[PDB]
Formats: sequence, structure tokens, C-alpha cells
Amino acid sequence: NTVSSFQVDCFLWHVRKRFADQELGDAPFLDRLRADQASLRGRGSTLGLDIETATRAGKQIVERILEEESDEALKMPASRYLTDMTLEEMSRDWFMLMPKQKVAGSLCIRMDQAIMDKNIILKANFSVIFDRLETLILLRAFTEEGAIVGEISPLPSLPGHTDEDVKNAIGVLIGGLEWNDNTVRVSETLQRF
Amino acid sequence: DSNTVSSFQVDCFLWHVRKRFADQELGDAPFLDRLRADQASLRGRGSTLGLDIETATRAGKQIVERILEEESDEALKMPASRYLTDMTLEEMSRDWFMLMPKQKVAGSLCIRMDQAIMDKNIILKANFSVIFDRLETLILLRAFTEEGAIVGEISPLPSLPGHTDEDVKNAIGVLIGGLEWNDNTVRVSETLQRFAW
Repeated sequence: NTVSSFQVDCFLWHVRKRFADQELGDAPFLDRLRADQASLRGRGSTLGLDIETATRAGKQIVERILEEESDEALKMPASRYLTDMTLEEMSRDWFMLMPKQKVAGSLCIRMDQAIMDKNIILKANFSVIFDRLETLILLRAFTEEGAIVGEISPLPSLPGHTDEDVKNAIGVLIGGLEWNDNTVRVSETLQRF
Repeated sequence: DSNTVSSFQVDCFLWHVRKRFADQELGDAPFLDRLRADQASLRGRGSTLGLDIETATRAGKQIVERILEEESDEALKMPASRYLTDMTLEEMSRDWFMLMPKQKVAGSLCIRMDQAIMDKNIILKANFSVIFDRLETLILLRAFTEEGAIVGEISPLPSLPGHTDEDVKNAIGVLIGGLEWNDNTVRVSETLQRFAW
């Protein structure tokens, strides 16, 4: 497909662009770049296509090719690690005055019934794969003041958890926190996955 | 000088990507004519400079990996960081204890091992992230006996400046040392041999 090719081309041009802006890039390289820029512009018009749009489309094609890569020398795993929490934040000391604990989906859910009227955000350190959650390592609930008042942790002593298991556990946690007019928010990385 | 070998490598790797695209049977004739012609042209440029293509492709891969990471404009950014796990979650999670503690801070890394361990075969497993074919951020490394018992650890320190892949190789050496002085025989994981060393 002429269209598929063109998208890939606009995207690769874009990368050779950023490269030339990193101000590496020798003479004939900046020559080809200029020539390809003219070429693409006209191919754009002939195809009645929008370059910014077409660049975006080829980005998704190129992406899939790299994640598809079976070559050993170049292969990437790929699972990836997202950290919402600093190291200090994960291992930190916390206690509950009026503790509530609940195993669900191979996940241990905890919260302090005593806490009231706080604004709380849910931060999780966890791995993603294929644009969804793979393994949850830890998720903790923090008041505006950074105090920890809740935590969902994996139980490894028994089978693995889904991202379904996790999203459920969260919802169960928010709903417990809200009883005491706590307003509970969720990180933007927890929002996807 | 180097900007020309810099320019050469991206060209090599970008050709490769074009190749994988063409392999999917997606390109039209001009694209393929273009693929063909640039392969020949790339063959010339590596005879003259004096460069290996497979290696330069590899070289340009992280140059592009870089660019895709620093990409402003979210709709185009591609994260270059990846996550390797040698340990299970029960392993990563397990509490363990040293009969005879011996531990050491090394700049944002705690190095721990059990002095009571002698004449054993030990493997070092680690969960960590890696980037641009270099280790990026270690999460946990544990040292296991044949029977699965934890007898050592390297673990990141929380309140401190970031550690580096160098910080981590060094720390590994200090540990294998500690362990071999106790006459244990120490093997490192494949991920570790490839990345951390």
C-alpha cells in the first residue's frame, strides 16, 4: 500500500529530522533529508493526505515493527516498569489505627477506617505489557500531606492476579475510603492500565 | 568526521526498519526500488569508511531509540526502557535472614550476604530495567543456593541519589568476591551476564 509506505516514510523522515536537530548529521545526510522533504510534501498533495496525521500513522506502524522484533541482537523484551512511587515512598513505615484488610483476586487490600476528610491519591509501582497492566508490585494511598493510609499488595503465596483483579481491588479500596468523606483520586498512569 | 559515521549508522538501522516493513509485504514499488537502491548505496558507504553493517545497525538502533525517548509530542514518543525479571514474585518478596550478617553501603546500594555460607553453588538473579542495551535501574538482586535459599542481596537505597549501571557492576563484583572468599562457587544469570556483568 502506497498509503502505508508513505506513512512510514513521513515518520522516518521525522526521526532523521530530530537527528539533524541534535545537530549530528553530515552533509549528504542533510542533502537527502532536504530532498526527501520536497518529495514527501508533493506525495502528500498527490495522496490528498495530511503529513502531521500521516507521520502519526507511521509512528504506530514503526512501533509495532520494533515490538515485533525477533532479532536477537536487536530484540527488546518487552515488559516495562512504571514507578509512581519513589523508593522512599514504597518501603516507608505506616500503621493503621482502625485497620481493615481484605484478600481478593490474590491481592491484599488494606486501609485505615480511622482516616477522615482527606484528599487521597493512588500511586502504584507496577509493570505494563501490550498497553495494559502485567504485574502489580505495590500500590499505596497517600493523603495530600503524603501520609500513607491504604495499600494494595500482591499475595504470591498463591496464583497470579489479572489486571481485572487489580482494577477490582482498587474500586473496592476507593469505596472504603470514601465512606469517611475522603476524596480519592488515581494517578494518570493508573488511569491507562 | 564522526557526524558522518553518526549519519551512516542511523541510515543503516533505518534501512533495517524499512526492510522489516517490506518483509510484511506493505511497501509499494517505489518504496521497494528505494529499498533496493539504498541497500547498495549503504554497501558502498561501509566499504569506504571501513565499517561493519550489522554492528553499525546496532549502533544506530540506540541512536534512534534515544530520539524516540526524548520525543516531545506524546503521540510520537516511544519509551525505550524495558523490564527484565529473573526472580518470581515470591522470590522478590520473600523475607530472608543472615545467620552471620555482613553488609555494606556503596552509594545508594546495600550489599548484603550471609557469612555462614560455605562451599555452596550460588546463582545471582535480578529484577531490573534496562535501556539502550545498558542496565538502567536495578530493583532487586538476590543470591540463591541450589536449594532456592537467599544468601545475599544487592538492593537500592531510598533516600539517596540515583545509582548507575557502573554502581551496579561494581557492587556485583564486591558480592561475588565476598561469596568466593567463603569458598562458594558463584554463577550469574544470563540477563545479568548480558547487561550488568
